[PDB]
Amino acid sequence: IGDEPLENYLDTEYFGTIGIGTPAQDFTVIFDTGSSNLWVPSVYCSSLACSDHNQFNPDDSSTFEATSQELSITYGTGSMTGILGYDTVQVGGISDTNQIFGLSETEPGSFLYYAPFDGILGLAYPSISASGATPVFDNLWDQGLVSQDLFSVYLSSNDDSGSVVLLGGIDSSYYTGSLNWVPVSVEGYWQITLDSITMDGETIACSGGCQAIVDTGTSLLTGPTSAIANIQSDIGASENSDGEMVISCSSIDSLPDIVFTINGVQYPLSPSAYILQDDDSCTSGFEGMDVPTSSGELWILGDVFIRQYYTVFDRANNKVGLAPVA
Repeated sequence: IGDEPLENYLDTEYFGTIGIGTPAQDFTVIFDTGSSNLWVPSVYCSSLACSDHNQFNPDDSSTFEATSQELSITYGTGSMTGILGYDTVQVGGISDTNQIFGLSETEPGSFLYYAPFDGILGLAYPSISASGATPVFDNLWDQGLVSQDLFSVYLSSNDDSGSVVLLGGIDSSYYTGSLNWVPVSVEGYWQITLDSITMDGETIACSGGCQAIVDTGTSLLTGPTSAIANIQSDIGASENSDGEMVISCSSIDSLPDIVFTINGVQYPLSPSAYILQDDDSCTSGFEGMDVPTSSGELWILGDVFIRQYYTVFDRANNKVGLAPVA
């Protein structure tokens, strides 16, 4: 059972420390269940985002094995160009050997520059892995470094400590009730079939069923522009002087619960969960973002949601187990 602590940064981003090479060079990376590749900056990249963070140095690693493969990835936030190579990665107490990861050469963009993390570590299916690059967890399994072919995730709240990624294991102390399993509709992302999104009994979106993915790499609960407008209007969201979705803080106590129905079970969201705030202003936890797929306009169960529900990713039964957090 592997244990990997995640640092909660402003309830918006969750990263952790991994080590690469011999000796081990440290990097903070985001554990993305919406990605499948692992990559960190390197001394070959001269971009501003790279000079801005830790750069991996091949020359100072004795267990490093170079490759002749180009790598490229485009995220909803930024892009990256690199090269591939083998070395030992250390994730949550485990020595992930012969692991193939990427070395940036170009991390263009403003976003990667202000980000606090050096890189990203994908936990999704190898299907969506650029360059056919064997993802980390898949490599941990193949080499029998984890007892079970699954892992669970727990995210803290209110900038707290405790966020953890359990590799090859489940831990009852994080949840209450019984885990309700949900089958994965399409293997690539951790995609699932939503049945509806209601509020006060009336269906306010995804009426008739729709697709969604459980993404830890996204802060807000995302959905098609169209549908989110309605939702926003229902909770009281408004476009202010700074292009943001704000709502009268005090309205929280008033506002009702928005319910998500997954696989026939009801998983509600408290006005305290789908509404982010500080001791100043309260922002809407929702964000409209069209994500075209062969199936349709995709929904994204981001951090807003995952904070309320301990989540298990079962690569053996290809399911997603959920249960209200502890």
